[PDB]
Amino acid sequence: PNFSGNWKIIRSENFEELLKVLGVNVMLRKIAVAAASKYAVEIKQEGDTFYIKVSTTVYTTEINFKVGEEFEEQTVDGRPCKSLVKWESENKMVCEQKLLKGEGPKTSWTKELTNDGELILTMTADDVVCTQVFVRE
Ligand SMILES: *C/C=C(C)/C=C/C=C(C)/C=C/C1=C(C)CCCC1(C)C
Repeated sequence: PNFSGNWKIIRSENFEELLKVLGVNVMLRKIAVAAASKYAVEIKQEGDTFYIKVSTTVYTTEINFKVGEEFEEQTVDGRPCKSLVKWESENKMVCEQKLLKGEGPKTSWTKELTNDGELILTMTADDVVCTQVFVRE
C-alpha cells in the first residue's frame, strides 16, 4: 500500500504523559509538546522497505528498515534500541524495541494508514499510549 508521503501532524494526544513515563522533567515536556506541533513525517515505501524522516523545527532524524529485519534506532527519549517491525494487517505495522544498554520502560510504536487517508502513529511506554494523527501535505 501507500505509506509514502509527506505527512503533517493534525492531532497529538497523551504525548506529555508519554514523556513523563520516560523520565523527562516537566519544563522539557512542555517545550517538547510545543515542538510536536511543528512536526512532519516523510515516508518512502517500496514493498516492505521503508525510509522514514521525522523532523521538527531544529532537528531531523532518518529511519531505514525492512519489515521483519532487526535494525537499530532510538527510543522516543533518545536511548539507543534494537527494533523489529512486523505487519499486523494490510495497512498497520508494529515495532517492538529493546534497549541496547540498561533498563527502562517497555516501548513500542505502530503506524497505520486509515481508510480516510490519515496516518496514525502510536507510541507506547508501559501503560501509556500516545496517539498522533497526520494528513498528507
Ligand atoms: C514511525 C514513526 C516514528 C517512529 C516516529 C517517531 C517520532 C518521534 C520519536 C518523535 C519525537 C519527538 C520528540 C522526542 C520531541 C519533539 C517532538 C517529536 C514529536 C518530534
